[PDB]
Amino acid sequence: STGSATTTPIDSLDDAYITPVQIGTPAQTLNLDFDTGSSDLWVFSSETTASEVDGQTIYTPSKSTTAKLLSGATWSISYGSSSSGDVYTDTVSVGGLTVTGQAVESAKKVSSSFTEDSTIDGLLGLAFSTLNTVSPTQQKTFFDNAKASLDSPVFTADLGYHAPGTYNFGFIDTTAYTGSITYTAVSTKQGFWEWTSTGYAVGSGTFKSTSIDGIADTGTTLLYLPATVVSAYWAQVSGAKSSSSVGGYVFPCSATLPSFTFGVGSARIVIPGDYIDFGPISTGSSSCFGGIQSSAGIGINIFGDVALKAAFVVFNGATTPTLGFASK
Ligand SMILES: N=C(N)c1ccc(C(F)(F)F)cc1
Repeated sequence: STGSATTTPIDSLDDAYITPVQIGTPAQTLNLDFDTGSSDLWVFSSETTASEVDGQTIYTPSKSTTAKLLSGATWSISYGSSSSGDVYTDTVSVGGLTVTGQAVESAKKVSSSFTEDSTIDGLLGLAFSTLNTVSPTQQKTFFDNAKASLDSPVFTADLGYHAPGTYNFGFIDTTAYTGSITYTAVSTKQGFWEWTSTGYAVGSGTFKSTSIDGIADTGTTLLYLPATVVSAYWAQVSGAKSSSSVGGYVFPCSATLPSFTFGVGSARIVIPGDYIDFGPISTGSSSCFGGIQSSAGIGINIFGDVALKAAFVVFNGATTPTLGFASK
């Protein structure tokens, strides 16, 4: 089997992407944030504290003939945002690919940032199932459940810049990228799609060969890299500075940003400068927020949407997982 679904930015900055997901019988379609950095499929629901729902579409398990309470199971996750609740199993379909008996984690509580974002009805985790938070019986991700049935045990992320893109399951669309896909090793020890970039360049500058361990994370907006790398980038933008009050690098909105290149083995992925602009820090400001930020304090580097959207990315879930990157 295969599936293919379009993923759409939630706003004009590409702060996140939503993908329609069919849950239950008859189908209830919710728009979920596909997150390769976590492993829970959770939804706003009829059980969510009423004051914490503001415009989201909810899953109502009592209206699904295939829903079954997973007795005794609870979940709780943090991302400063958080959510928690209980668990059903139900039929879940993404882009024509159906999994029966998928754990659908129903939110009883969500933090303010979720409530405040009307466009995201929940999360669909695509990291390794070892990170799943359901207790006392850990549950599998949608991909883990589907894998055996897929034509090939892979999914791909093809995120758009200020435009829709695609998540495919079970096949690689050879028309969706240019050149070849370069594959690179993955460590699953922390539960993430963790890999090592071979270095970087800023603008038209020379490539610096240096190992940068990090995660391929569709659920993080920005590109978080070591302070040395990030300083080298922003030093090429007149007037850019790190602002403790704002919480990262800002730059004059009048700037033209340089590109940023990262290495995948001997291959190179170029992030255009425009992708690194996250717009005014507050409405009407001439100070703009940067899309490349320091990972110092996080504990891990994060190749979030800013980086991933510049590539066609293969999440290869074969017995020894790997990641593939192509230009597009
Ligand atoms: N995409 C996510 N859900 C996510 C959240 C937190 C981290 C960490 F704290 F480890 F940095 C990494 C990834």
